[PDB]
Amino acid sequence: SIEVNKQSIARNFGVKEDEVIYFTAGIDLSGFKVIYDESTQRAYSLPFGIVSGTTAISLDERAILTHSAGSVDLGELAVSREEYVTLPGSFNFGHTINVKNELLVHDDKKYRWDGSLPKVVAAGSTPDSSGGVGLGAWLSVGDAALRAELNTKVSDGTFPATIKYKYGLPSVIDGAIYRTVQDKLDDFVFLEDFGGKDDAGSTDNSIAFRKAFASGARKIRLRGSGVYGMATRDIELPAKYEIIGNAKNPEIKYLGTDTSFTMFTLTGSGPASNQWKQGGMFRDLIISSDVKINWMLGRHVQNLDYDRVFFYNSATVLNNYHYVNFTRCERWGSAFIGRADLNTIQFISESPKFHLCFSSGSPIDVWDTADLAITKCTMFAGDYAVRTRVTQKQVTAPDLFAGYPVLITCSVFDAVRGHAWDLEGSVYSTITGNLVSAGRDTNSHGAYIKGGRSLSLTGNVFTYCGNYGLVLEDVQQSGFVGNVFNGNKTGGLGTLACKDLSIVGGSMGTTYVRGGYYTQPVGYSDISSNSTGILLSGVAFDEALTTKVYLDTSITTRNKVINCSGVPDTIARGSTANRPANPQASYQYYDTTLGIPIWWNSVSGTWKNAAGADVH
Amino acid sequence: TSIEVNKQSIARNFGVKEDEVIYFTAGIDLSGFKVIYDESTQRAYSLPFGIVSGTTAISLDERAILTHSAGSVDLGELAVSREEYVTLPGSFNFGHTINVKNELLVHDDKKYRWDGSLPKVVAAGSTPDSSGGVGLGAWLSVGDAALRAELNTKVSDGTFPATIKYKYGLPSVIDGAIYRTVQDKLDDFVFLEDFGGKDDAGSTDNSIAFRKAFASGARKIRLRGSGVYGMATRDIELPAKYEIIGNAKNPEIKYLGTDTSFTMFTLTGSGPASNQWKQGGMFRDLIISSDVKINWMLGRHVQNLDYDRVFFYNSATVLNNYHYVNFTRCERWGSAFIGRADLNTIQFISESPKFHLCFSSGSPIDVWDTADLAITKCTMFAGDYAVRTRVTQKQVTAPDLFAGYPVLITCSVFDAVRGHAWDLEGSVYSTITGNLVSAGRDTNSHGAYIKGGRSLSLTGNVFTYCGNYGLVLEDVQQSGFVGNVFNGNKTGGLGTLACKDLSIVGGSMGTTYVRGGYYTQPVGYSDISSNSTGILLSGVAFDEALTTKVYLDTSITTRNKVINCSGVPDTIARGSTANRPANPQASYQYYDTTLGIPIWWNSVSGTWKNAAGADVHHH
Amino acid sequence: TSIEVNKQSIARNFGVKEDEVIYFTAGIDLSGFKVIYDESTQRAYSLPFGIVSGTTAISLDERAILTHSAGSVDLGELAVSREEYVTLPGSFNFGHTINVKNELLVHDDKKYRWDGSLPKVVAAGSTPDSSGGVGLGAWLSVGDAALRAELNTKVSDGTFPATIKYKYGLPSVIDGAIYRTVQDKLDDFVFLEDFGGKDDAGSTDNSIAFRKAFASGARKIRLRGSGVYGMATRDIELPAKYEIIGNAKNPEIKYLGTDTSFTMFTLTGSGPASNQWKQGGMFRDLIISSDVKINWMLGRHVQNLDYDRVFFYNSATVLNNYHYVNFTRCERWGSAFIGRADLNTIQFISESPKFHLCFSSGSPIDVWDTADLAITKCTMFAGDYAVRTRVTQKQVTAPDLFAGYPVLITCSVFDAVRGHAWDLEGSVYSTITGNLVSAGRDTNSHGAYIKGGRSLSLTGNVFTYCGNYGLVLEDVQQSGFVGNVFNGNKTGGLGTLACKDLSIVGGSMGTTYVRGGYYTQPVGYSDISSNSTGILLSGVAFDEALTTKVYLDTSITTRNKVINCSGVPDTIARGSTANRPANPQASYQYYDTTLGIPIWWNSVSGTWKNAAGADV
Ligand SMILES: [Cl-]
Ligand SMILES: [Cl-]
Ligand SMILES: [Cl-]
Ligand SMILES: [Cl-]
Ligand SMILES: [Cl-]
Ligand SMILES: [Cl-]
Ligand SMILES: [Mg+2]
Ligand code: NA
Ligand code: NA
Ligand code: NA
Repeated sequence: SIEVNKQSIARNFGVKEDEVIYFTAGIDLSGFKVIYDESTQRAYSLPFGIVSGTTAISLDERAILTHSAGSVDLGELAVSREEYVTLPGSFNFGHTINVKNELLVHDDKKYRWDGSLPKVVAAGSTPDSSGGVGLGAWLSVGDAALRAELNTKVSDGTFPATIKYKYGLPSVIDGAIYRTVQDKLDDFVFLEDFGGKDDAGSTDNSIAFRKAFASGARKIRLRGSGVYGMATRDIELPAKYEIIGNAKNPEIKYLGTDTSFTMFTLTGSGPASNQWKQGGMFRDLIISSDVKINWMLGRHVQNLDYDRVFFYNSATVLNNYHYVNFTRCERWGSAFIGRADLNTIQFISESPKFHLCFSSGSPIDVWDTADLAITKCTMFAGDYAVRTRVTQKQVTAPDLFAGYPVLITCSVFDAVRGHAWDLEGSVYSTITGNLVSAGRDTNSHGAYIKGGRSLSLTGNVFTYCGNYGLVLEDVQQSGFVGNVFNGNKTGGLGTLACKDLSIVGGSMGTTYVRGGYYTQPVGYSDISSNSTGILLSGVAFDEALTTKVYLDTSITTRNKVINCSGVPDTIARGSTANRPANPQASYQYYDTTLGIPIWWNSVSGTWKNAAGADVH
Repeated sequence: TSIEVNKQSIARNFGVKEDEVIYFTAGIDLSGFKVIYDESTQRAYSLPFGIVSGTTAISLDERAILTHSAGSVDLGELAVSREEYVTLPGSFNFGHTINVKNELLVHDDKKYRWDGSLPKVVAAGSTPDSSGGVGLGAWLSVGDAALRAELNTKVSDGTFPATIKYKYGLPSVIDGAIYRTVQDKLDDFVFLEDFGGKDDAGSTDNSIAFRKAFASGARKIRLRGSGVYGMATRDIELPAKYEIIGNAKNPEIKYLGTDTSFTMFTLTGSGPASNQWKQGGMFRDLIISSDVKINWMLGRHVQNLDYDRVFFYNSATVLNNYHYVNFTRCERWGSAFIGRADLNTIQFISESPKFHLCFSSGSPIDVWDTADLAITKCTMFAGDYAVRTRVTQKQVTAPDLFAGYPVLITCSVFDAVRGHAWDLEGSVYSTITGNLVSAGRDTNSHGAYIKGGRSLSLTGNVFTYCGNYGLVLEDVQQSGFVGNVFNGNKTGGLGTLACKDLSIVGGSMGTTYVRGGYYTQPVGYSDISSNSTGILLSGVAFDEALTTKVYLDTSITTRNKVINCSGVPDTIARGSTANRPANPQASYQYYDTTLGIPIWWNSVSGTWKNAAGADVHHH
Repeated sequence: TSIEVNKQSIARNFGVKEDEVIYFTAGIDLSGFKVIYDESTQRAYSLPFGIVSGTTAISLDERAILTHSAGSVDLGELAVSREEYVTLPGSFNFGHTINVKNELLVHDDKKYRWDGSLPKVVAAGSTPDSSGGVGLGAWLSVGDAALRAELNTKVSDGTFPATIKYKYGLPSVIDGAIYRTVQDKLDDFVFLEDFGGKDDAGSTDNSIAFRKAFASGARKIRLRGSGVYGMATRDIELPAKYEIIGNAKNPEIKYLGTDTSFTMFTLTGSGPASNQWKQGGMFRDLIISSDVKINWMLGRHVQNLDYDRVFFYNSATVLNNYHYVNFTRCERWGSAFIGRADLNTIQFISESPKFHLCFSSGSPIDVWDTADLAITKCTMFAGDYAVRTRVTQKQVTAPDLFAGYPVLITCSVFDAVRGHAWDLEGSVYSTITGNLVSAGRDTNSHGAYIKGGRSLSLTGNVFTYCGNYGLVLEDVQQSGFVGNVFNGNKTGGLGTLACKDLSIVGGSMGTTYVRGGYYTQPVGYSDISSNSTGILLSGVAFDEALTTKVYLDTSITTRNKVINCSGVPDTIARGSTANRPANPQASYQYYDTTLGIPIWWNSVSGTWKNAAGADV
């Protein structure tokens, strides 16, 4: 019966029986709310835009209702009103869609087709394999689909890029732009983002660094407070890295037993300045190893920084390096090794600098390096503190000597087993205001300069050293003013084969201050009596010193003492044959052949005695 | 039976039994049934649970309120609770009346119900917002299309982060941790990118991004990129206490134009007094660059500025009336520091620009009217000069004799500078200690030149391979020069012009022929124009091969005197009988060139005697 | 028939054709039909697609399990997959029995289906959580109301960030990047605000926020705000290796009360030994302040503390038994540093407080029993004094003669201090180089005062316009003073009291009348009480206008001796026969005032000779 069918259709759409009609080519649609196609057995809501007299024309399988007025897609209107038919079966069985309001199930979720009809779906299809999802293709419909899509997006990583973010909302801030939460979160990189974990050896964080750097990331932070094990050697750093610890809590640590293991490399492409790789910063972290390693190897590099780094058994090795700063670092069993033989052009490295560092058992060993500078540092114990060497050495006339400057200022060197300073090839150096107490364990000088030229060593204190406080060997044309040499085992200041040095002011002796000293037996000694041009002026010697000065001050040596306490001013004296050849006017000479003083008279051009008589 | 057929199709619709559907009729017992039908309205509604036997139907209105024996029930309300709805034929656009709570009206392919009082009339061309809004007591959206559109809107319009509650550490419960929003937590940091910044090499004007970020109240601003942030709008005023942080020295803030008068940033106090100086801030870990030479920052009436790990390229820093500025771990290429004080109309002095651990190439430091410039542990290479000081007000009035200010230069290296490494005018109370200077070769200039100096100390420096003298002092007085080395300079080691009361002690002069460069220095110390007085040389170790070790007039009236300088005569007391000193110290020894003998002043006899103790003739 | 009619009604509901609906009857061929009807339960169900011809029906139970000749199918499960549901009468609160997977039961205007064993009896008064829970195998929410409510709860209850998966760089696929959660990524950083901190000027007690933040294990804590964070609970103990980071020096951590005994933070080791010292941390980029004077931090038994770009106001730092502490780029206003060591019951010493690039006004540095205080590149203005050192344990036993410690003061400026710039007691091995001092004018005090000094060097400093002497040395021995300038001081340049064996070399004294302030200095160098010995002046350039250049007893027994100081006579060896030196070097020259002649020593004969060679 048509009446009962119209009636149950009315119940479905929530309308009145009076308001339903069968499509019939020639009816006045006006007034009806729902139309029924008896051929397809589908019902459709009618557009509110229906005027009396508009009569049917043709109603097709696509539910396109052609009437007198114009035409209407009843399927499209049905989607608009969320009035759907869920087809039997599924994408897997396949089916054909003819109307915009037909749904097809895939995996317990429904889809409608937004493209051209009819749409045939072959058996074994999925929405993706049959047009994909989007405007003009498959669009998901309904509860199950929305739930799955939300669960999937939240759980698969895609959600943060779909959330728009703007700084300061809900406040409207002039100039703030829309970004995504993904973008904003990506403003920072932690090692953890690349699988890093401070789990004390379970994770190989070497690979996390490698991957992080390969992504283009440069500034990498450590979240943890524990030990990040490193197990793959020779990770190459990118130019201008910055690795940031969590407030000096976490360690980047090698936990193995291979002393050849190296954590990181930094490598330029060749020896010239345009080939040096730009370094970066390590800060606020511990670099450590249970065995001694060279933790980083830099070759052909410039502008490296380490700030607030704690190094444990981890030596830094650089070869052909240019400007490196260690600031506020703590170095335990962790040497600095600088070389330049890879610089095949000039055979030089430049400016390793240490500021506000503390070191224990951590020597600084630089060869063929210009302008090593150490300022406001404390170095404790170790075999030695500072060593310099020159491996070129062999000069060609008119050059007479090869070497480089160090600058060492207001630093403390204490309880070093050997020399605090073992400086070979020191040229134009300035060494000012330091405290040195070293060498006791090996009966070594506190400081030893072998091969020095044109340098200044000013205002330093050498105390309680294992031999001399300071020994100068093969040093020329250099100044030593205001230095104190106290309580040293064998002597204060010693020279060997030096030439043209000034030793001015300061003081030598023993002051017996609580905390350690020897009774120093010698002040200044030219130990092998073979220096010339050594000038001592104004030095305050402790009267109790057994030997204040040992120095040959005979007339041809050019060695001379003036106003040094407990030592006479050098007197020109000698035999008649050793009278000077070109004396200044009124020159006074004590003639040991005659046993009298004599004076050079420049007008007569003769030596005379005190009574005015010519001698000779 | 048509009633029965209708009852049946309704039972199918609700999933109930056929006999559980009842028509409304006044008086009928409602117990047991599940669904009631209104024959007038032609609507069905689920009945509420628990209608006990005896309850009889009384009335049912167009709003689907059912009245019965034991009370009443809003069947529209019940239907909403069970998500049992009717979608009316219209839309908000054609207009409709809403009579019951479970009727839905379509707006833009989405459904809404009315949560207000009923009936609800809706004129054509209405919307949920125009007809009472959306929320409790008004329109509430219902169903799939609505929820999908609202979620899409929410997620895409920026409001979502503020709705997500966040607490640090969850799901762990951390004592003291508070609830915030994701929005809040994300806003804890500001990147230039948040205000439109982009390192796209000139497409974006990042000057505006800085201006907008600062105006928001942001102070600490980070750069995310590794490329070039182009700057195209001049004179962006910095707030007090900014911090601009680059991405590990990778990105550049760069001027790409051709106007050499462009300036990126200004920092400007409100006047010249200390409580009016604007508090500066920090630039760190980045490159400040320009293709043409510019003054990239101009500070006027400012205090407490820091630059740390900044690489400057063609970018000069210009400050006028400034107080305490630090450059630390900077790399300065073609990038001058220019300090002035004429805007300080109170004292006309600026204070304490300080450089530490810097490397400079072609980047002079040029300060006028500035007290306590300090350079420590720095390297300066090339350039026209490295350090220049000047005093504008060379205007003193007696009893004042001189005007100037101190510099402190310590353990720094100045190398291959084309002119003077140090060009110091008006240098007073300065300390210059432990430095290396090799400068002036390209222009035949002194390594260092002090013109107008008072009461200063220059100690333990090395001047080597300089283009004229290592160091020249002109109009310097009451100053000490101890332990300095002067090696292999073109013309001489140390020179004086019109100086007074200087001590030159120790150190050494000569040439040591070290591989890397030197001249054969022909002169040690020279009083170049023979017009200085009170110049005291003591204990200086001269290379014997020096042609002229000392050039100095040591006659009695000059007060110039030499003692223990190798290869140089000591200044001896000597002269004619007429020139015997008038008030000699006790036992004074004088070589009398008239007599050709030494004589001694005896303070007891009050006479000059020879060595035999006889008085010499003396009127 | 009514069966025909019911089938038609059902067909409309499912959107199928009338002949595609079938009643379950045992034995029927099921193929071809789309919907089946159970006439007993009066429920309809979609049939699964593709039942093959000849598949005959066996049974259909109250669970809607359809058993047939080829197998069985759960039509309830299929209904769920197609979102074809029945909403039961009633609710969880009234109770019900669930028999089929596609039955829904309402609770709180939301629907649930049962995913567990059927049937499921729900007792009256139930809720989903009370009647089995929500999740797989239990209750599962269905539909619009439920989903809306669940979305609102999940965003608002704090659990959402941990549910959102995150990976760095998406949608780009970055090798090595791992999945984390948004919660994890946000938790990478800690602000004080996360623990309730607020810069609301006293309303919030931020002391407690810090306590809670550190108790969580967090170490690096950031301040978001630019205002005042009030602190109201005293003695918050810092963890080891904290880092507190201000917002670019804008915010203040401030005490707003009136109790001068209030202390913000403590850092406390477990005892005096090196393995018991607590590792400190960093404060940076912030203001520490109080309206009344307080000791804002108290450190006891501590090592490795840093303060960088901190502005201190009325806030003294007090450390007792401390080892290595750095203040860099700090501004100190009315904010003393107080260093002590009496809590070190082992050695009674503290070590290496260091100041670099600091500015201070009215903020003295007062350290007792402390080795190696170092001040470099600093400026100190005003205050009662700038730098003070003291020794508590002054008494010594033979062979010790003296107790004290080094200070290192380099290239720093001390100006307009009311009393002494430097008040140094027990100064041993100190190096004081390249400083500028102008102090004491307000109290007629010396610019610098060293009382008890040994084996130290003071080089290349300038002392100008001080309130008495530029520098006074009292009880100083075996020390060097080279290249210093003493200008324009009220009473004198350099003074000594009870000293022994000092060298004073070069530099200059006088007044240069430079605009900006000076006195007319009346005295150069003075041995003020005429009781020092072994004082050696060499090469000092004195202003000719000085009224008294040198005040010093240079008689033969005092070992005091002047050479080449302008305007001062050179010291001549002279005196009575009784005071002739015993056994001096050969040809030593002495003016014998008893005989009124010079005489020369002949070492071999052990006799004095006159200039004619005769014994005297
Ligand atoms: Cl990062
Ligand atoms: Cl690699
Ligand atoms: Cl003569
Ligand atoms: Cl602006
Ligand atoms: Cl006499
Ligand atoms: Cl606590
Ligand atoms: Mg129906
Ligand atoms: Na290796
Ligand atoms: Na307290
Ligand atoms: Na007295």
